[PDB]
Amino acid sequence: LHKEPATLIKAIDGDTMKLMYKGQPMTFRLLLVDTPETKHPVEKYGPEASAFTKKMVENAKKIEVEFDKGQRTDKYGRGLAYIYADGKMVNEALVRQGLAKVAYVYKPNNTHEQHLRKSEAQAKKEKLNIWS
Amino acid sequence: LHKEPATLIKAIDGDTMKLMYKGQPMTFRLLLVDTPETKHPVEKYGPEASAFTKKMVENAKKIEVEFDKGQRTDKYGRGLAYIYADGKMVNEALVRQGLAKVAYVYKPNNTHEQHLRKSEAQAKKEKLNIWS
Ligand SMILES: Cc1cn([C@H]2C[C@H](OP(=O)(O)O)[C@@H](COP(=O)(O)O)O2)c(=O)[nH]c1=O
Ligand SMILES: Cc1cn([C@H]2C[C@H](OP(=O)(O)O)[C@@H](COP(=O)(O)O)O2)c(=O)[nH]c1=O
Ligand SMILES: [Ca+2]
Ligand SMILES: [Ca+2]
Repeated sequence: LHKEPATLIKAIDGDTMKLMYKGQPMTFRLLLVDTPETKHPVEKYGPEASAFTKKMVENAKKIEVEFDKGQRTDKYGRGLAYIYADGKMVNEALVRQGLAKVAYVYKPNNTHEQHLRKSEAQAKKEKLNIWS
Repeated sequence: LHKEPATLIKAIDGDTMKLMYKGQPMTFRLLLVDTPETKHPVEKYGPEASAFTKKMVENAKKIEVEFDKGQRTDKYGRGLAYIYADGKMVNEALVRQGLAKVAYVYKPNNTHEQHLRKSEAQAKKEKLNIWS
C-alpha cells in the first residue's frame, strides 16, 4: 500500500468527503469504519463525528489517500480509502474517539482491520462517546 | 467534565504519579503540562517540580481526577487527567509557579488550555523559576 496526494474539496460527514484526486473531483468513503448517520431518513454522535472529520481535514497541511488491495470504489462510485491528514489516519482517529465503529469489513480491503480494531477496543474501554 | 475520586499511591516526578483509580493502580500523567525531566538520559527545575507535586498530593485530604473529552490514556498506558488536591488543580499550580510549561496540547483534550495559559503568562511576567 502507498499514500497518494489529494486535495480537500468538501467535508460531507463523518466518513465521507469530496476530494480532488488526480485532477478529478471524487467522493471518498473511509474504509473499515462507519460514522453515525446524519443524512438518510440522525443517529447519536453523527453530528460530532462530522465535526471531527471536518475539522481534521480542513486544518491539514496535506491530505493523502491510500487504497487497499482490492476494489478502489464502491457501488456508488465512491473511492474507498484510508485518508490521512498530515499523516494521521482519519479512519483511526475517529474510531479511537468512539466516534466511529469498525464496520463494512469486506475482504480483501482489510489491511488495517486489526489496527482499527484495537483502537476501537481502547475507545470502548475508555467509554468514549458512542461507547458511553 | 467531572471529578472522580482517587487515592495517591506514589509521586513519581513533577507531572507523573501513581494512583489507585477505581480500585486499580495506574500511572497518571498530567494533562497540558510538562515538568522538566529528571529520569530520562536532569533538566533545570526538574527536581523542584517533583518536590512541589509530591508535597501537594501527599498532604492532600482528597485527590480527584478529571478526564477531558478525548483519550483517557496515552501510548504508555498512563491515564491522562487534570488532578486536584483538595480542589486545587495540580496542573495549574505547577504552571502558576513556573515549575511547568504548558505543553502537549493534543485536541480534543484541551478544555483547560486557556486557564493554564493564563497562569503561565503570570508566572512568566513574575519571572518565576523556569522563567527566571
Ligand atoms: C465502507 C464501505 C461502504 N460500502 C457501502 C456499503 C453500504 O451500502 P448500502 O447502503 O447499499 O448497504 C454503504 C455504507 O456507507 P455509508 O455508511 O456512507 O452509508 O456503502 C461498500 O460497498 N464498501 C465499503 O468499503
Ligand atoms: C501530557 C501527554 C503526554 N503524552 C506523551 C507525549 C510524549 O510522548 P513521547 O515520549 O513519545 O514524545 C510523552 C511526554 O510525556 P513526558 O513529559 O512524561 O515525557 O507522553 C501524550 O501522548 N499525551 C499527553 O496528553
Ligand atoms: Ca456512515
Ligand atoms: Ca515531563
